[PDB]
Amino acid sequence: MNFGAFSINPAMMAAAQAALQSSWGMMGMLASQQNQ
Amino acid sequence: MNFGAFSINPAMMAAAQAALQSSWGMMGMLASQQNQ
Amino acid sequence: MNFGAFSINPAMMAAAQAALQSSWGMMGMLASQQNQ
Amino acid sequence: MNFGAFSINPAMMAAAQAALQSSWGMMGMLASQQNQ
Amino acid sequence: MNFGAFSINPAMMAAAQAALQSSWGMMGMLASQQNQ
Amino acid sequence: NFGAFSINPAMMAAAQAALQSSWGMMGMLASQQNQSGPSGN
Amino acid sequence: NFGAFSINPAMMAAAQAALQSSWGMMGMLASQQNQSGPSGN
Amino acid sequence: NFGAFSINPAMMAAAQAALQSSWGMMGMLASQQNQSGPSGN
Amino acid sequence: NFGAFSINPAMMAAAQAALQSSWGMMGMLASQQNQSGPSGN
Amino acid sequence: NFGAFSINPAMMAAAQAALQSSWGMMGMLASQQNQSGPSGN
Repeated sequence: MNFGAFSINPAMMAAAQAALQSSWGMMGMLASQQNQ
Repeated sequence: MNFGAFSINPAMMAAAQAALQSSWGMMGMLASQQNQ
Repeated sequence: MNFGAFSINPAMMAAAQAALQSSWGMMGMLASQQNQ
Repeated sequence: MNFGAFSINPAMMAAAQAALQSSWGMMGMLASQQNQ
Repeated sequence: MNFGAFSINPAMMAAAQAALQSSWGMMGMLASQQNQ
Repeated sequence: NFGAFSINPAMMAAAQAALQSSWGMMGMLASQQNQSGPSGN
Repeated sequence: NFGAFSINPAMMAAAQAALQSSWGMMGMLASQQNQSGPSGN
Repeated sequence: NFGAFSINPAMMAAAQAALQSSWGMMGMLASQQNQSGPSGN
Repeated sequence: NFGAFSINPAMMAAAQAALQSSWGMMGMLASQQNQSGPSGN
Repeated sequence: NFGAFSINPAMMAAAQAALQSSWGMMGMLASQQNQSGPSGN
């Protein structure tokens, strides 16, 4: 009856002369409850 | 009956001569409740 | 019957000669309740 | 019957010779209640 | 029957020789209640 | 350097009726925000 | 350098009726955000 | 350098009726975000 | 350099009825994000 | 350099009825993200 945790946690890091770029296409949940 | 936590937590970091750029396309939840 | 927490928490950081730019396309929730 | 928290909390930081610019396309909730 | 909190809290910071500029495209809620 | 769009909503009520229809956050936008990185200490 | 779109929603109620229909976050957008990296210490 | 799309939702209620229909996060977008890497210490 | 699409949802209620129908995160997008690597220390 | 698609959902309720139907994360996307490697120390 209870779902729980829905976590999307995107995080980026880089260091020490590194290079870092990105682009997200699509991201998301899609969730549902039934009871009868 | 209770959903829970819906968390999107995007975070960016970089250091020490790094480079960092980004662009998000689409992001979001899509959620629903039924009871009968 | 109770949803819970709907959290979008985007945050940006960078340090120490870093570079940081971004642009978001689309962001948002899309949520719903039914009971019958 | 009760939704909960609808939080968008965008925040920006950078330090120590960093550079930081951004532009948001679209942002927002889209939410709904039904009971019958 | 009760919604809850609808929070958009955009905040900007930067320090220590940093640079910081931005421009928002669109921002806002879009929310609704039904009961029958 | 954009295009075009057209919006004609038809909303009518009737006997013992009500419709609410809050809507609309729409258009097009363009962004010029390039930059160049800083230099050494 | 975009295209085109068309939106005609038909919403009608009737006897003992109500419709709410909150909608709309729509269009097109374009991004120029290139950069060049920093240099040494 | 995009295309085209068309959206005509038909929503009608009736006796002792309600429909809610929250919807819409839609369009097209384009991205220019190239860069060049930094140099030595 | 895209194509095309068409969306016509038909949603109708009736006696003692309700439909909710939250939907829509849709379109097309394109990405230019190439780069060149950094150099030595 | 894409194609095409068409989406017509038919959703109707009836007496003592409800349908919810949350849906939609759809389209096409293209990626330009090549790079060149760094050099020596």
